[PDB]
Amino acid sequence: QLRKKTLEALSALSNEDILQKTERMYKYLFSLPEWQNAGTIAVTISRGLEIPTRPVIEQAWEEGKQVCIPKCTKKMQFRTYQTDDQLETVYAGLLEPVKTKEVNPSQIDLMIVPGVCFDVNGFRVGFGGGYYDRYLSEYEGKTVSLLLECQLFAHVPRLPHDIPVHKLITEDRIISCF
Amino acid sequence: QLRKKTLEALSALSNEDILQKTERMYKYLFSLPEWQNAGTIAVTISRGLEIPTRPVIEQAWEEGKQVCIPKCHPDTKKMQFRTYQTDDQLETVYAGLLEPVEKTKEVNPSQIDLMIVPGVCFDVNGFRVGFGGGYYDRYLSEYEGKTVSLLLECQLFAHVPRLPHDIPVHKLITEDRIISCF
Amino acid sequence: QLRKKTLEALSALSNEDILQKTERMYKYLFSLPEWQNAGTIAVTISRGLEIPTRPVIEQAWEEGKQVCIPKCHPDTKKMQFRTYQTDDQLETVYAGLLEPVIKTKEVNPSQIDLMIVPGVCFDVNGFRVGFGGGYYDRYLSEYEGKTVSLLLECQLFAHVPRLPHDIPVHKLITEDRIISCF
Repeated sequence: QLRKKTLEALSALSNEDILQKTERMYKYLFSLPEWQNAGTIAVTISRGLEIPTRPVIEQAWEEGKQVCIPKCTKKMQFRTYQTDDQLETVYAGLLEPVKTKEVNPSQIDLMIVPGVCFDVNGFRVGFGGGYYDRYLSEYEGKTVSLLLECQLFAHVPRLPHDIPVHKLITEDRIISCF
Repeated sequence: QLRKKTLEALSALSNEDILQKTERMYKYLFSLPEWQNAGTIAVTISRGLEIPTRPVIEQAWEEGKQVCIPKCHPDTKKMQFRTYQTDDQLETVYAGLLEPVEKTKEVNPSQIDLMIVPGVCFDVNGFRVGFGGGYYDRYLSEYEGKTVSLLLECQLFAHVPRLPHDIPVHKLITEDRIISCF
Repeated sequence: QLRKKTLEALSALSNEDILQKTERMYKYLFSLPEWQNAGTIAVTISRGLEIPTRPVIEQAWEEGKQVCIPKCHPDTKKMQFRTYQTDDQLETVYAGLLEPVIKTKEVNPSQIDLMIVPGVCFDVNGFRVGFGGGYYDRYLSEYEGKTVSLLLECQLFAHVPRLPHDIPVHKLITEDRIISCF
């Protein structure tokens, strides 16, 4: 029940805490070569207790690189997301991001992967969807996951199809693996 | 199998978790009569993910207790504890920048009240998975005094390989429970 | 002596920074003739604030090179390098949760091609400040092979308190440059 133990951990954190912990997280993210040399980064739109991603998309758009959000039938496809002066509105769950652009995996250079629970070896507890569990076996680029330390555990229920994320960045440090 | 699990477990912990848990761990150890009364202590210089033993040494000298660390023989499985004179360079030592130097007149097992025993894995029965070379396996068999082990809950297991002529540690101190297997 | 400074300067370095610096040191090392041409390499298992050696052992093996680590004796300045076979638990060893299993297969000096010499304080002349044992100051005196020592700039000093006795290493190598000693 790692899903339960985390919901509690994340729930205990105050808006100030999360906002203060994620700052140092983005710091690490952006300080990686994988972020600097990335011309196209893939990412989801944060929600609830999911790590906030707005500062990521905004940063990317500020450095000219292109960003594509997911649009997930256990099949998931990524499509470019042109800069809009209403990203805030979108994160407020008051607008949809709006195609012929079926952006192939090979064209994206960095994959920011979402998750609920993580392992020290890159394994994760999905949201129940099952998309990021299969899209990774189709992907072969650089993958990373931003998460709080209260989301990181010793071991996570593995599956004969589970593919680990390459890097794990937290508010305290950063971790490598496969 | 177990050694590896304890690696992932100890790695998964944040620096805050560790700092926290080990803090209550030390309080427990310092609240015990065997420690309160111990006038000379045996302990090792921790490293890596091993439970940090710096505060155990500092607290000792702070209470005017003797402190002796282990001097292992890479020769055989023979080990011997030597008195360790209070050192202002303890910090420098626990950082790998200084090897702790009265190497004369060895400290006999009898002259050692308490003895913090380090280990990688432990079962609730006081049995443990050493670092290898089983230096303690034979030392403990010739030691009669009190023996307590500091460790985190993720180092504890239902059971570990116990091959005859293995002696369990009398006390286990973790982040939660305080096992006293006799 | 002034190794206190090295302690402060080292422990002050951005944790994430040491990783980046050690990298450049590694690249400098691996593209070296004295390295690519060495069959057997002497190195040590690093710890604490010392320079991380894992990448060096891991790389030595990946290029099918022999690797030997020390197993120096106590109360004496006797150090003898012994072969260390590819260890899939290498990470467990660096975590301090498993002593490196090596058994005794002595490797004489003339059998060592390249030797990574550990140190806390260095000077541009290849002179170093050991950890205290004085094993290297005694081993290097009778080693006629190549010697290289990796280190962060905050370890290198314009000059290190020497004494009329043991020799300095042949080549220094930091995160900024490589220094050949006369």
